[PDB]
Amino acid sequence: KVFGRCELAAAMKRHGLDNYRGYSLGNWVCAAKFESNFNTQATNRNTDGSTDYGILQINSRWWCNDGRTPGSRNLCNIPCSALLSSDITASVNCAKKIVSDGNGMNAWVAWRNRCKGTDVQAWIRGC
Repeated sequence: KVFGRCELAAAMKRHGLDNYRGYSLGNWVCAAKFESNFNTQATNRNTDGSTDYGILQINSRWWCNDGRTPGSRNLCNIPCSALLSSDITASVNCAKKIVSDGNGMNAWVAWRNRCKGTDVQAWIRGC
């Protein structure tokens, strides 16, 4: 599914992301916008053969097992395929582990380049 902005904001809030590990809800909405354009089925292949999966573009090099990425660590203990659901639970649970790993939201390239530094709460304005 393709979420609307406030629809996703409300779903992420229900799933506990607002202010999680210090990151306000707008950070997470901005991240999803620029990672997947709000599409839970988005996937993008990386140079190193790893792939990003789902609404938050979780990378199989470190976080999930897709059976085809060498150097797999599968730190979220989840098949990458499971992150392509219209229900955001599995992606949120992995996201919580990523942001706790000790480096903020910097793991998300789109967030680090295109959200970090901006007025992120604009992404939940009107919701």
